[PDB]
Amino acid sequence: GPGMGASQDDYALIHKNILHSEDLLKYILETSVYPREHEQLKGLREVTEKHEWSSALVAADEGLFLSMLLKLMNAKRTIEIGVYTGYSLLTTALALPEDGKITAIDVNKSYFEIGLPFIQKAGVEHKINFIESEALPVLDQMLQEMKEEDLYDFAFVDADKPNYANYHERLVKLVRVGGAIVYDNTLWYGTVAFPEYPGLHPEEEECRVSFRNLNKLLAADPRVEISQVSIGDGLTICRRLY
Amino acid sequence: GPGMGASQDDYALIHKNILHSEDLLKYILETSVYPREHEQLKGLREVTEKHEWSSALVAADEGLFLSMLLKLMNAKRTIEIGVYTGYSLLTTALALPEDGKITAIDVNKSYFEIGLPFIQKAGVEHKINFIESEALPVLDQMLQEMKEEDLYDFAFVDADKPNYANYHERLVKLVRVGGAIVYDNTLWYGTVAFPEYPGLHPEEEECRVSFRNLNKLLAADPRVEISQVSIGDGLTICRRLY
Ligand SMILES: Nc1ncnc2c1ncn2[C@@H]1O[C@H](CSCC[C@H](N)C(=O)O)[C@@H](O)[C@H]1O
Ligand SMILES: Nc1ncnc2c1ncn2[C@@H]1O[C@H](CSCC[C@H](N)C(=O)O)[C@@H](O)[C@H]1O
Ligand SMILES: [Mg+2]
Ligand SMILES: [Mg+2]
Repeated sequence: GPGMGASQDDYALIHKNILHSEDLLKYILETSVYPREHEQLKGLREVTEKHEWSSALVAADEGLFLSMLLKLMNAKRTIEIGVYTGYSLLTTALALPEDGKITAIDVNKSYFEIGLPFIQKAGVEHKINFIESEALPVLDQMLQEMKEEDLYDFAFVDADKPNYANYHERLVKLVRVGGAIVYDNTLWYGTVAFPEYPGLHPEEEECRVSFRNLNKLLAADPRVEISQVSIGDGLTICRRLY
Repeated sequence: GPGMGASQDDYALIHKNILHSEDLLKYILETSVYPREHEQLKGLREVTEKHEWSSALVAADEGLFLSMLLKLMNAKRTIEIGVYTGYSLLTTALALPEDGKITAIDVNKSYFEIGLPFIQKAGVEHKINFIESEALPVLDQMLQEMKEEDLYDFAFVDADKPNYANYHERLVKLVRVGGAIVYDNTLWYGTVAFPEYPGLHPEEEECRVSFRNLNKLLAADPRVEISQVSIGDGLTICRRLY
């Protein structure tokens, strides 16, 4: 629509961190992440750092954490909403068993094709079913076709932030009981801690209010148990109770 | 020497945090933690906040995360090293199924008896086997007696920080394959990011050096896969590979 530009350069928050020490974040990456990062994940991350929407790339220390959660809960079938160049997708495919299956949804296939060569070299492309679409229609169609035996073990939500609450209503019905839903960026550069935050691009302000709404909603939702973790840009782990 | 003894008043790092601001940490606790905190946990926390070593009390948001970790991996047998007043121990007991069993080890039972009224009121004292002892002799005796049927699903290490590497050699054999070992305070107030750090208490400087060595050791240990998480004072999750 007509109006102002919504490029990455038009944002204000991209360089802000939720950790107060830039030396600490680099320590975590250099000490505990990069030595454990897959060769193809390193290649995908380095090309993505050059991309015009590099700020959306999931943090590498969060990637190792998502892989740990997948292995500890022995997830076999997952769904990812918001693929971009596919770092968390490749992280998920490497963590799942050899017969693991992933449904990856993103409106932009061109982003996915940048990281697909690294996904192929890692030899886990067969686990991924990419759907070039808006997520909400795909989710709604799934609820009409999904049976209880094929419910997802794990869901990673990382697409358009203001739509998280809408995705939530479908995903607690598409994720198995005891499964996990992980919402990315639920701390939104730390701006969620304030009733008002000046200097924001209108889209960043929308997610500040939408995440402040979502965090209250998730803390009051009886269908799930939650855990908000201050890793990366913040994330909220949801475990379905019924 | 003789006197009033050791106080956390003599430590330099008690008022530090890894997050960007105190407001961000306060937002997480009030939005995402306190409405999800068991009443007996809040009672245990509020008494412990007035104790003379309240700086060692595990963070409340980290507690909910350990609970989520125990539930997603369906842990049944766990072991805790360092109980203090028992906030993480209570968080563990409430997360495990009704037939869950915990081996809790601490040198000080007087700290544990501060929290045992809350554990009993929660109705989960039957899951706990407290052992007042130094942890290393107990673990060593476990390795001569334990069989494969008694291996632990989960281990939480939160005791004397310089002994973590020694605990690691025992716990990679006491935790089952695919089980989790979680080491607390592996970021040590952010001091691990620096090769030198001024004005630390000798014990505080002792743990900065030991944690910089342990973080390098865990990242190179081929027996486990790791994930360092910037929650609370930083923790490292280790999943046993073989
Ligand atoms: N309505 C929508 N439905 C599905 N995907 C959407 C969407 N709106 C935006 N997206 C996609 O969601 C992505 C968010 S960036 C996600 C980053 C990725 N998960 C990683 O690990 O790095 C963008 O690529 C964008 O194309
Ligand atoms: N060598 C040792 N062996 C076993 N426990 C020890 C120990 N040295 C110290 N400890 C215990 O480890 C505890 C560390 S404080 C632990 C905090 C607690 N886990 C929580 O959830 O808040 C102290 O209470 C101390 O009594
Ligand atoms: Mg994200
Ligand atoms: Mg601790």
